[PDB]
Amino acid sequence: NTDGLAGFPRYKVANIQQVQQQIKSSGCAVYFFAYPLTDEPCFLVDLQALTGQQITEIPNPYYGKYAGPLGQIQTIKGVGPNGTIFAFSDVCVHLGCQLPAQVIVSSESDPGLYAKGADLHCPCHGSIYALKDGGVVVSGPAPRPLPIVILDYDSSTGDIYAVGTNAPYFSAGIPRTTPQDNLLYDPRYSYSVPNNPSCSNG
Ligand code: FES
Ligand SMILES: [Mg+2]
Repeated sequence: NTDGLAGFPRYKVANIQQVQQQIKSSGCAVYFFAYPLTDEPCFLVDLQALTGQQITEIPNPYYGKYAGPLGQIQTIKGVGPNGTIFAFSDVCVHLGCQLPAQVIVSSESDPGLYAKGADLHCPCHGSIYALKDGGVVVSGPAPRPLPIVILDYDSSTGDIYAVGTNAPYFSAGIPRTTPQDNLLYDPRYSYSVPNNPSCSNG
């Protein structure tokens, strides 16, 4: 379908109660999915469950870098009844390693997701993405922010939908130069999607 934003599909990720039940039962604030294509891993994250902070809006660092309307988004609002659910690509934009967002860590210098800071550290070359600052790079070699998956919460049903991205994912074999290039099939994208709940302490 093209019922998402600017030519993207509208894809149901999960119901809010699936996310909340997982957080209550396991403590795991990360929820993996694939979008817009089956081989493109992403994750939802409840930034308040993760950090203890009421994070309800983060910047779009790619404003004006791509055509509108996706390029015209200034900020990304958190979704659901608490306003705190966001989503990102799970593919590092340095060299395409899959990011271990499920490995919850207590130091900034450990690969994984540093919960207190909402910082996602790639094991391959040490890129660190500041999720609560819109995925911007705060350390390491990644040349641009981690792409955000734009979400829409259906208040009638509780369902959380993925509806676009603010940027192209990592370019592996096929160049991706616009968000909508995420709709291109690249056989080099062979990444799996972790089972939920996936979190571990690392
Ligand atoms: S592939 Fe992630 S830091 Fe290089
Ligand atoms: Mg930090």
